[PDB]
Amino acid sequence: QIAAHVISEASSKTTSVLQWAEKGYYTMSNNLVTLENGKQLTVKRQGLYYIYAQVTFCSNPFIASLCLKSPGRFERILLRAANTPCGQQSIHLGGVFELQPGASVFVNVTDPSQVSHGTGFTSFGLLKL
Amino acid sequence: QIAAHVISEASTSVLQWAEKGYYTMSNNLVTLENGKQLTVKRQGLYYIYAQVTFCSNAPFIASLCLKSPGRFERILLRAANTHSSAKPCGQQSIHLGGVFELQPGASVFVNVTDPSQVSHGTGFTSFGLLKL
Amino acid sequence: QIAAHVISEASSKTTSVLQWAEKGYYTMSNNLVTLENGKQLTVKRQGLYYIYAQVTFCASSQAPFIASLCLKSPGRFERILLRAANTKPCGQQSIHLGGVFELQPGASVFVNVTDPSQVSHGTGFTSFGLLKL
Ligand SMILES: O=C(NCc1cccc(-c2ccccc2)c1)c1cc(-c2cc(C(=O)N[C@@H](C(=O)O)C3CCCCC3)nc(C(=O)N3CCC[C@@H]3Cn3cccc3)c2)cc(C(=O)N2CCC[C@@H]2CN2CCCC2)n1
Ligand SMILES: *[C@@H]1O[C@H](CO)[C@@H](O)[C@H](O)[C@H]1NC(C)=O
Ligand SMILES: *[C@@H]1O[C@H](CO)[C@@H](O)[C@H](O)[C@H]1NC(C)=O
Ligand SMILES: *[C@H]1O[C@H](CO)[C@@H](O)[C@H](O)[C@H]1NC(C)=O
Repeated sequence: QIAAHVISEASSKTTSVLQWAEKGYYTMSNNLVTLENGKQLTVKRQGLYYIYAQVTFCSNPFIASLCLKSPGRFERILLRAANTPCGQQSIHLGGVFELQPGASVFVNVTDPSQVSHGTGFTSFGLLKL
Repeated sequence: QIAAHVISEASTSVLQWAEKGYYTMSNNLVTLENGKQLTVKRQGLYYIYAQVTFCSNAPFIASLCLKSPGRFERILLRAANTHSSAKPCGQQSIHLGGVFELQPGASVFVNVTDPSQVSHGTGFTSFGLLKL
Repeated sequence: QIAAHVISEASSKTTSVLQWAEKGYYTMSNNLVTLENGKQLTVKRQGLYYIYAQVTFCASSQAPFIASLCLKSPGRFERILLRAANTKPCGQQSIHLGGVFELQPGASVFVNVTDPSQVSHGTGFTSFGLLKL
């Protein structure tokens, strides 16, 4: 069975792209999915994947985005959710998408500083169907 | 494995969907009828989901509905948003999901109170299911 | 495949715990999940479940409306897994709680609220379910 579940970490850099860590409660033994550069999940096998994120952030429009990338292919949106305590809320994204070997999915946000990083807060993962 | 993911269509309180872009229609055991209804072919257990985004500019209500063959339609799920009021447009995403048992020929679709407020920009609004 | 979907029923402002029924278009896939005492979803088998609920709602202050997903586990005290807290008439709003959790044999989950009187019970507005992964 092919699945990764990965957890948020403060990005350090500039971008809208969230940075993730292999801090999960499961061991992706397989390698059929990998976390590259703490930014993206890259799969090795072609398939129908259920892909998800949860993004927890502080308020005071906020948009999370699940995107798809591949060598030779500009980034492309798969999913987007908008939202309008410390104002704290959650965006959840999830869907089925067909993925090819080498493909990567990643998450990006309008404001990375607003987001809450701990385990239990912001995650991102998938599982092959 | 039987699964569908369908994309919002540039448009009628019942939302339209397109088989275009990064959509998925695993097989002929699921299909999109009239660009409006996901109709399954086999009986079983389905996670069904929907995301509606809208200018939160009475509450906006999105509903998931079921047309079983031989039976009048019923509501499956509904979500309400009270939108004060809430900026220039004030985009909001509303999601509906559940585990439902479906009959051959069963079709689900998604209803909304104000079709003019829904966002069609890429990724914002989508509909699918998968067999469990 | 182990899954549940239950429907809201009205309840007294005497408990904070919400009430559910196997009525209308519900799911109780097999004997390994049940709805106990109109109130808790109880699993016979251990493992990884995705648990979701959606509650729709409308005072002496402007204290938020708050919904809590609770876990009761054999020989354990109850604990809170998730809280959603929200800041007319009436101002109909849906709030969602959900996530994935490792449940022990005979674990029970339920939903707490602030004002059960204000929760909407019209068809499809308030719901509770789970799915073993
Ligand atoms: O948030 C989810 N959606 C976003 C969402 C939420 C709410 C609403 C919506 C929405 C979208 C559109 C419209 C409306 C609403 C979206 C979500 C999360 C997870 C999930 C999360 C995690 C994860 O928190 N994990 C851990 C970690 O690692 O720290 C745990 C944290 C604490 C407990 C133990 C570790 N773990 C797993 C999981 O199963 N994992 C983890 C990695 C491998 C292992 C499985 N495994 C074990 C042995 C071998 C393999 C799965 C799975 C799934 C998932 O599938 N759903 C979601 C429900 C149905 C579907 C079930 N199906 C069946 C096959 C595919 C889809 N949706
Ligand atoms: C969609 O259809 C239902 C059932 O046919 C109807 O009662 C309702 O008014 C509609 N739901 C919404 C949210 O507009
Ligand atoms: C809900 O959860 C527990 C019951 O065990 C309790 O700590 C909390 O006070 C409850 N919430 C409300 C609003 O009563
Ligand atoms: C991040 O990704 C897309 C793809 O390039 C970009 O268009 C968008 O502006 C960014 N996402 C958000 C949520 O701003």
